[PDB]
Amino acid sequence: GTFKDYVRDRADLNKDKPVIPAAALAGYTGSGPIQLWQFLLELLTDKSCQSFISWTGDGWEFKLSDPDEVARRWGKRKNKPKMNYEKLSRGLRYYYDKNIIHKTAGKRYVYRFVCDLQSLLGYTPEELHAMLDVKP
Amino acid sequence: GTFKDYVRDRADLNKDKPVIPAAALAGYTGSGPIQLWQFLLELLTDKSCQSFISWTGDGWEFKLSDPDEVARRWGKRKNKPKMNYEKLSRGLRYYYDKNIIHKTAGKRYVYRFVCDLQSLLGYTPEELHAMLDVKPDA
DNA sequence: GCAGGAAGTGCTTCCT
DNA sequence: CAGGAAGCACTTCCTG
Repeated sequence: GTFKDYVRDRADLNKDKPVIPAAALAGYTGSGPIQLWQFLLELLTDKSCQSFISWTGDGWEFKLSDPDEVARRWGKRKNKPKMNYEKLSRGLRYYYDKNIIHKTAGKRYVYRFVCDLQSLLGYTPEELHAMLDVKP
Repeated sequence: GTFKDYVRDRADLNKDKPVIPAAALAGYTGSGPIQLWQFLLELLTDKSCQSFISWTGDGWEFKLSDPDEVARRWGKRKNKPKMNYEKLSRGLRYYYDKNIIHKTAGKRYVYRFVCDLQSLLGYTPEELHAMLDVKPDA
């Protein structure tokens, strides 16, 4: 073990940041403004967020342990004080048809990315789970 | 001078900071995502941009001495590599009815905020001209 | 170039 | 928590 490695290891974050920052992806995609899912994706790639939202451990399956908090952030990111899970949800509903994210029937505040993320990001759920230290 | 002094002294600096940053305005008003007018307003209060965009010295009237650049920066802002004044001018054309901006008749690339920024921003056009050493056109 | 109609984009609002 | 249906602020096109 040398300083070379030390830097290498610290390279993979440890630092204080989200594996896939929304803005960045929006730039690599050129999708213009930031979209809901992109926002979430960053949430789910930042260990600091795992408290109110995280993955279930099953593929692109994730859960919103504390919606109100998520909706708080989403709204605050697009300067929308009157934001809430009620509205935020509606945004998600529009993702069903578009095949971007779907709902886990039977479970509340449980959804799953259905789009081809592995090929877009170049990361597999497990890689992410590992990096994020997902429990289940 | 104590510490707060030493702080304010060195903190007094911006040099590159625009008087009205679009995001902050969006924030204070909760207008949601940044909007083109709030954007242009940012650049007009950013001395650095006087090159391609600046005030005419009259009220809130201004000009785009170099559309193209403005277009590109704005395109960059919202991730729109295809942006150009041609499309951006469209945006601006929907403010005429919303009574936000209004194009000064008989001139090219010359519009004029017509909403009530004074009340909103707390500054008067003249105060801002001063802060930006603006030189009237003829 | 600049005034607008027209259609699409993506959430954000409203409401049944 | 769901939809259906409007809004809103542009982004893209096209016409004159």
